[PDB]
Amino acid sequence: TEQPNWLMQRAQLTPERIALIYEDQTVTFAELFAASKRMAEQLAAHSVRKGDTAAILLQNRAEMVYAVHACFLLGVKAVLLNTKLSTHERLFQLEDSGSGFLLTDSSFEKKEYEHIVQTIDVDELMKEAAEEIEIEAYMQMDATATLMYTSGTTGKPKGVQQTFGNHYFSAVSSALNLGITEQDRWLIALPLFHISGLSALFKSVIYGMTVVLHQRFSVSDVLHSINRHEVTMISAVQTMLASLLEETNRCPESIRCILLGGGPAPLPLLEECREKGFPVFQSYGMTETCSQIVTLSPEFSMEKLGSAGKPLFSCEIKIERDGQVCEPYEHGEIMVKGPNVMKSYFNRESANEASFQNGWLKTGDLGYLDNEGFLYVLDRRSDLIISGGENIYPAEVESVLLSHPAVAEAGVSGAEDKKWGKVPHAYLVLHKPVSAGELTDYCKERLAKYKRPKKFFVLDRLPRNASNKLLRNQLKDARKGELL
Amino acid sequence: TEQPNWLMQRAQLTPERIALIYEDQTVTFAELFAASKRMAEQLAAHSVRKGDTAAILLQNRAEMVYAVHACFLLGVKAVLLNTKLSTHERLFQLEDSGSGFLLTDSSFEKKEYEHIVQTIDVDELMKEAAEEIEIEAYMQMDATATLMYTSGTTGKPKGVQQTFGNHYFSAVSSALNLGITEQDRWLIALPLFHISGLSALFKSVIYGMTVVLHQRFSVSDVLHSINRHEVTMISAVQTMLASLLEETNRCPESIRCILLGGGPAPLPLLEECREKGFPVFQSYGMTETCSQIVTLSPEFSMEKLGSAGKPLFSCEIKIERDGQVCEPYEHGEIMVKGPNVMKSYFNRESANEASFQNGWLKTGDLGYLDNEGFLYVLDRRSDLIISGGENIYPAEVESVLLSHPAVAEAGVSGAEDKKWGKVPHAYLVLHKPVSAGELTDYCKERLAKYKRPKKFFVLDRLPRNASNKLLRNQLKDARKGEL
Ligand SMILES: CC(C)(COP(=O)(O)OP(=O)(O)OC[C@H]1O[C@@H](n2cnc3c(N)ncnc32)[C@H](O)[C@@H]1OP(=O)(O)O)[C@@H](O)C(=O)NCCC(=O)NCCNC(=O)CCC(=O)c1ccccc1C(=O)O
Ligand SMILES: CC(C)(COP(=O)(O)OP(=O)(O)OC[C@H]1O[C@@H](n2cnc3c(N)ncnc32)[C@H](O)[C@@H]1OP(=O)(O)O)[C@@H](O)C(=O)NCCC(=O)NCCNC(=O)CCC(=O)c1ccccc1C(=O)O
Ligand SMILES: Nc1ncnc2c1ncn2[C@@H]1O[C@H](COP(=O)(O)O)[C@@H](O)[C@H]1O
Ligand SMILES: Nc1ncnc2c1ncn2[C@@H]1O[C@H](COP(=O)(O)O)[C@@H](O)[C@H]1O
Ligand SMILES: [Ca+2]
Ligand SMILES: [Ca+2]
Ligand SMILES: [Mg+2]
Ligand SMILES: [Mg+2]
Ligand SMILES: [Mg+2]
Ligand SMILES: [Mg+2]
Ligand SMILES: [Mg+2]
Ligand SMILES: [Mg+2]
Ligand SMILES: [Mg+2]
Ligand SMILES: [Mg+2]
Ligand SMILES: [Mg+2]
Ligand SMILES: [Mg+2]
Ligand SMILES: [Mg+2]
Ligand SMILES: [Mg+2]
Ligand code: NA
Ligand code: NA
Ligand code: NA
Ligand code: NA
Ligand code: NA
Ligand code: NA
Ligand code: NA
Ligand code: NA
Ligand code: NA
Ligand code: NA
Ligand code: NA
Ligand code: NA
Ligand code: NA
Repeated sequence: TEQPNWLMQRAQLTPERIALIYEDQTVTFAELFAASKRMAEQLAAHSVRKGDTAAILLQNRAEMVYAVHACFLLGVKAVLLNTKLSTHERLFQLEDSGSGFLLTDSSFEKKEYEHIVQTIDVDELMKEAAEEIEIEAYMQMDATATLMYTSGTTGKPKGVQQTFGNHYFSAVSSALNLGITEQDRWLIALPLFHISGLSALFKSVIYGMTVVLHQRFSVSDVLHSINRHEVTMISAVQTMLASLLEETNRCPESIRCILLGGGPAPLPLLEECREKGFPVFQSYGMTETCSQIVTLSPEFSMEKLGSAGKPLFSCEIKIERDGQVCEPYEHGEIMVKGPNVMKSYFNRESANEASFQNGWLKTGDLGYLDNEGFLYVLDRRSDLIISGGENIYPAEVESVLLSHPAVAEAGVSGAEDKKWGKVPHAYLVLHKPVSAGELTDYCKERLAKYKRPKKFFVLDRLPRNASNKLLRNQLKDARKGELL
Repeated sequence: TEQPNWLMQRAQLTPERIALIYEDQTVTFAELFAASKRMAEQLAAHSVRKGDTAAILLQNRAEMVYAVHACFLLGVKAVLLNTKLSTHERLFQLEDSGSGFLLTDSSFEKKEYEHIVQTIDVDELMKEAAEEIEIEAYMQMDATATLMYTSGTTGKPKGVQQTFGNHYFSAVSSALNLGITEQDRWLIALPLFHISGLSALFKSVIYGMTVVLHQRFSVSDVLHSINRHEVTMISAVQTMLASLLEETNRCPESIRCILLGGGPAPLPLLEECREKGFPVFQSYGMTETCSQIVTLSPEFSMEKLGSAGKPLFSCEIKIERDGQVCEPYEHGEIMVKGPNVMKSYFNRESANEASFQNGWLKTGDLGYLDNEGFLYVLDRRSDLIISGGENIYPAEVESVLLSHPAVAEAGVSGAEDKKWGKVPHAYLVLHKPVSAGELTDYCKERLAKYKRPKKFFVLDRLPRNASNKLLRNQLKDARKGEL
């Protein structure tokens, strides 16, 4: 039911191995444990207690890694907050999560949250003297470690409860797939508040593996960093891979694995990677599976071009239509099972009842398996738009648009975008005139920037079925004029 | 609480990868699943059912690997029987384990067991037709998978219940320690009825890693096999490692890990290996921990010469004397904890209550930790003698000798042996005269060969304490040889 705290044990086993490279900082596992314990002590001095919930609002930096591990050492659930969210969106997640604290810095406006949580500046925190404490030396496998918000298919996002067990089994299953060696170093230049970034921190302490952390994604900085630090592994979404290939015709020699996730990739991009020797491992995974659950090796990437691969060891996938398992090549809903699959959504009784069926999690994605068991994900959802690896839920954007007094009806669907894959376009029935710039300013207060419509259209009515349900995939074809 | 059956999932993921190389013949993971399922179907025809217990009595053969997996596919607990045991010793284990079946072959005299269990000849079995069955597609993590007998400190061995989860976590913790890559291949020339050998079969399906299987250990054959099959990992006890160093000064280029376990190694052997480039990983582990739980990397093998190393990831160790915490360098009993530690001894209420203390397992070994947490095991037990990696329990050998009519008292202690490490010597007080030859003939029927006393001594009395309990460490003084 319990394991020794991974950072504590890692520091005991290999104290001088490098845990973290960030800018001009190198942090050993010993140093990482010491800094996380110290930050835990300082958090306890600000009244944080075992069983509490603390939200983290930070850009990628060493202090963010300290904060996550400090929470674990205190027995505190960590809520990772997307830094691009508006105040409005963050407030809901702070309240819904039951957070009592917000750990952030001066680059965010802490005063807007003071009425709901105690705000703590991590940089001021680390300057304070505090009494030493006895850390939580064990992680309970079934305890919720981290909460991440996703799947706002009805308008409001859901908090995914990711257990210590989930994170352990994710890391172990990935190691069994990719192999692990002492020379491996993993470069993370995508947000630590996504499980794409955060999972590398757990791989780091479980494997004893250096993570090279970047705050932002810059292709040239990433190429220099790979060279300087002999990076062997890197995670990416397809926009990042596309940017890498636009910069260089050759993959750095030390790279043995580019873990590609977070949405569909254009097939010409994957073919170019294979042609030019980029070792791309396409994968299928989500917040709810604590990162990858199906992954595709480069050796099959052209024979199975279009496939996400096979389930990781200990994990399972099946395709069902209305409760009937599908034959090979028959389309249906992707359902997943494994020790990396989340406990449940936080305080979403109805969603949990709907989403789980006899141990299996319904993903909401459509796909099929071929005759060898390889998964093919079909880009068919209209309740989800993926832009640069960021999920956008039409229901959330539509809810904001509908709240405007001039808007009578609202539909949002994804338009093709060469750089981002898909971007949201808005389709509106108006009571009164309103400009695109007016609505954009209105969305700016309520939506992260990547969620705001890139184009607006005005219609007399929206396409709906006999039950009055919006048919989002039919919005692009309706009679409309562009709204200026 | 459950995982897909490891062999079934591995065959789904990498069907054409080589699972097993035996007599230089190859079995893919697809072929291994097919053969294990076929054997499971044939066992079901013989009325083996989910929840039964089946004992396995086989030398290292491909069919033994099939039998273990077939048991899992049927939901049947597998009791691994030591093939060197006398019929007498095996009958105790068949009855104590609750086995309903014995899977063996014609190299053993199955007729001796048919009054306790239904005996099945694996070779005759594989020739039979059988209906298809629905296999157990899942392994329950806390269900007992295998039983192995050990720790006969009271005079009879105890069956260690090893769960599927125990074996999974052993394999995962070892991979995190050693690293894993697609090119790894592991050679097993150790008995599969010990966890030293058997654990490689679970590593094989969890990692997708070939096991090169030898029925016996001969240094020449092992060296040729390593080079023929590009073996990168090998398991050894110190007698095997010493034999290797006698036949070659150069470690084969492909070997990256020699996992050494099963008892103390002579320090000059460890020094010579590192001097000559043999990548020896000393380890401390036992049946009760489903193989290694502490291991020492070659980078520390000189600075920490004499150490067993540090605990594997997820595992813990502490040193306690009389229930009190021991500071670094203070001697005490080694206690271990982790997800690879056994469920319990089977039907040994008193031993389980004594051996487990607040989630920790008492090992019966003495040791200390240095100031960096490295474990030093102190060779001080007199209730256990290790001969070529085989555990021998003085209490068991003494019980056999005591049962002889001419023997009034018996004490057994370990004598130094250049080849085996320690061998048992017997110290006797006799009612009537009896020769060493007569006593050896009597022991042949009741003890595996390596347990039989290599020398016999006669005494008027044995060293005892106030409570009249034998003091085995004092036996060596003093006596005359019995011929
Ligand atoms: C793609 C990223 C890196 C782009 O950010 P960046 O700012 O560097 O882009 P630039 O080219 O420099 O231009 C900046 C302009 O572009 C706007 N912008 C930035 N991001 C977006 C966006 N997503 N959509 C639309 N616009 C965007 C900026 O506002 C700016 O605009 P201007 O002011 O100039 O007009 C960055 O977006 C990024 O990091 N994306 C990745 C997020 C992510 O990690 N998603 C994965 C989430 N899914 C999971 O975590 C589960 C699956 C998973 O675990 C995984 C995923 C990937 C890889 C591995 C795994 C795994 O299983 O381990
Ligand atoms: C040492 C071995 C290989 C010697 O056997 P072998 O038959 O090859 O010896 P020879 O010299 O060739 O034979 C001549 C005669 O020698 C007699 N004999 C054989 N063995 C012994 C013995 N142990 N003691 C005394 N005499 C012996 C025979 O009578 C033979 O006569 P013939 O009949 O041939 O004419 C062999 O004994 C061996 O394989 N030993 C190892 C057994 C073992 O696996 N022990 C480990 C048990 N412990 C564990 O499993 C837990 C720890 C663990 O898991 C581990 C252990 C080691 C490595 C790794 C791990 C791990 O953690 O994964
Ligand atoms: N290889 C892939 N192909 C297509 N879609 C993907 C792939 N990997 C992930 N996705 C999508 O990304 C989503 C992840 O959402 P989340 O992790 O909840 O932010 C999944 O539910 C899929 O819809
Ligand atoms: N590195 C080591 N040094 C000393 N003794 C060991 C070592 N590894 C294993 N052992 C012994 O082997 C025993 C395990 O035997 P078993 O119960 O048959 O697995 C332990 O209790 C120890 O006495
Ligand atoms: Ca599963
Ligand atoms: Ca094992
Ligand atoms: Mg995420
Ligand atoms: Mg950029
Ligand atoms: Mg309105
Ligand atoms: Mg109105
Ligand atoms: Mg073959
Ligand atoms: Mg089971
Ligand atoms: Mg013992
Ligand atoms: Mg031999
Ligand atoms: Mg355990
Ligand atoms: Mg158990
Ligand atoms: Mg009881
Ligand atoms: Mg007698
Ligand atoms: Na530092
Ligand atoms: Na606490
Ligand atoms: Na270079
Ligand atoms: Na078909
Ligand atoms: Na199809
Ligand atoms: Na669904
Ligand atoms: Na797209
Ligand atoms: Na119109
Ligand atoms: Na045989
Ligand atoms: Na199956
Ligand atoms: Na009992
Ligand atoms: Na007890
Ligand atoms: Na006695």
